[PDB]
Amino acid sequence: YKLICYYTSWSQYREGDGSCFPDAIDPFLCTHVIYSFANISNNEIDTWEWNDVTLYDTLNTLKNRNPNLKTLLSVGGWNFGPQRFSKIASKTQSRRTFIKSVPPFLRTHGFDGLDLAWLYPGRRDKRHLTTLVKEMKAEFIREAQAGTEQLLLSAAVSAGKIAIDRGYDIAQISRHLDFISLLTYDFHGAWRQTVGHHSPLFRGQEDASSRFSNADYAVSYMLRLGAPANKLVMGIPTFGKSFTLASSKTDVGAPVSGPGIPGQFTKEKGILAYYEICDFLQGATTHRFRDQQVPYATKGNQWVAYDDQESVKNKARYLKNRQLAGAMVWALDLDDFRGTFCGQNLTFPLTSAVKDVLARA
Ligand SMILES: *[C@@H]1O[C@H](CO)[C@@H](O[C@@H]2O[C@H](CO)[C@@H](O)[C@H](O)[C@H]2NC(C)=O)[C@H](O)[C@H]1NC(C)=O
Repeated sequence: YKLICYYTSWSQYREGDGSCFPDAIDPFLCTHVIYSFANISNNEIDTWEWNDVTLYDTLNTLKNRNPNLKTLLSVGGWNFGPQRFSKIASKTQSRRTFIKSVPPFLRTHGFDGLDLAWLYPGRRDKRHLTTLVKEMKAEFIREAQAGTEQLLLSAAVSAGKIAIDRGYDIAQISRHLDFISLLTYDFHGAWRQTVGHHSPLFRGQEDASSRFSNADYAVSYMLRLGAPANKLVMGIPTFGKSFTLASSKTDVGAPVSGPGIPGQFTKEKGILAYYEICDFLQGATTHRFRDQQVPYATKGNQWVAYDDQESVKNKARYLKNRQLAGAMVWALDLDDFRGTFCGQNLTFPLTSAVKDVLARA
């Protein structure tokens, strides 16, 4: 089984214990670690943070302790305008230029592959995405002729039905990608008057309008579109989404007035790292959606939808029963990486729980 873990560049700037550098990553924890967000300048892949070359080096040294560890660099991300990806891919000259610049860059900094994070191709981009994936892979095959181990190619793909039908030709890109990470944790998100969980595993006999917004549906749909199971990777979040209640109501459908207040360390409205949630729980009321199989918590006028060891182990048993290639975890830096916030002096509790299940069978 594969355990793909993302590390984000900007996590280095969080204060105090929130600060996270690649050197805090357990070499034997994941099978693949993806460094988050390289940019594109002059139509060529390029660094993002002023100290990326130093962190690339710090990350790739983990391979000295664990020889089998693979690393990849992800291009794009949320702060990268989709429009920008759209312009690169649309013109063969710009696309070829970007493609030809990747292997050398990757080889220089010691990466084993490229992860594409075009966060949301539109109806007009579908055809160019296919082209980009095909040509990129073809270039990686040619490059391997030089006697060095072929570069890996992966992509982070939306798990939203409408999004999938709009910009992805799954049957086509699946045959060129080594693996596909399903972003099965964005099924709700401060943008509609109510409270709801963003990463439910199951539909939940309760509501019906959105029978599509759960991991189970996303997975079945991909398999139906032609994506081989042995190439699918289910995303498991290590963070939570917070809301500010509009009333004293906490149950399903409770009104919302906006995202929850920022965490002491992540300082981003609507989000909380697992380690900030562990602190949040003291004095909070905990609950669990039976049907969706995920928990949530409330305190004062704050409502949090998150994942704990049990929900995460559950999602992992599930991907196993469906024979998928493995799991993807978004943000090692959002997990209790120091292991000093969540009681048990265990480092990376959420990620470890996933790893344990994957190792049982
Ligand atoms: C990534 O590279 C792009 C393009 O080289 C950067 O964007 C430019 O930033 C300058 C100064 O902020 C602007 O004058 C240009 O108009 C921008 N170009 C585009 C297409 O947006 C960007 O600064 C780089 N990213 C980072 C974080 O370094």
